[PDB]
Amino acid sequence: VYLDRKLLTLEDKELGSGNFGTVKKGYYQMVVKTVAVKILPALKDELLAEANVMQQLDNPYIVRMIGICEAESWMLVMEMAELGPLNKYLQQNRHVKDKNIIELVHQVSMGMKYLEESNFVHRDLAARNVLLVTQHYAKISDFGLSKALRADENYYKAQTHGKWPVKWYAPECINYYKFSSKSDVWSFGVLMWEAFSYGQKPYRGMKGSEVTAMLEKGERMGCPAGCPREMYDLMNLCWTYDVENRPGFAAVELRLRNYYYDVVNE
Repeated sequence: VYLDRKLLTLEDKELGSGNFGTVKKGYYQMVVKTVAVKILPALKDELLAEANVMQQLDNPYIVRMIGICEAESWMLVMEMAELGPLNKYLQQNRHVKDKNIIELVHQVSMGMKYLEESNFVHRDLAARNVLLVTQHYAKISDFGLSKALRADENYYKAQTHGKWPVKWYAPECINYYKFSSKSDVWSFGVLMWEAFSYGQKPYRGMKGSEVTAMLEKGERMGCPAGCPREMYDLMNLCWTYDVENRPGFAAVELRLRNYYYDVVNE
């Protein structure tokens, strides 16, 4: 968990950015391991809570944390996903096949099912935060807003409105500041829409308040060009307004699993 600055080599190749600072490529002497390194009072605590979350997670479809390091700045060292964010990948690879997209989103649902079973809420589940190891292997990243649910609660209640990916959030998150695995299922439906639309932003041209209003009229994003009906149906089921009737990830993962090898068989 605590790592040696001596065994880390940072390259000059930036992989990400944000309010936190920067994400750079690097090498860690184990064989050496190629790593993505998140480099940074508020920030440090957020970084440490993130690391403390990833450390508890063990699944093939979640990005693994190598550990943390206090050098020049606080730094969080993760496994590298060489093909990078899913949205960018699909934007520059417009010919990826439909079967292939189904395979990737099914993988993310296997990861989220695990997260659900582990009682963690992700709270930033978007195509940008799905990283490709190869063309056929997706992992979930960015646990910076994520929460371990208390043993007696099925949701996390935020005290104030943070800096939030509002177009990926469910009505109970916007309205009640309440975040559950089911809230992540809503996010998942948007992420699926992004994937089948080859990395286009959702609710394009629209402010957060206009999205809220659209969602309130019972309106929903249209079906992406070339997107299978069964997958748009699943999207729409993820966008069930009422948290109580919206599926969980076990249900969502099974739907995808089944449809995926219907297709694989075709």
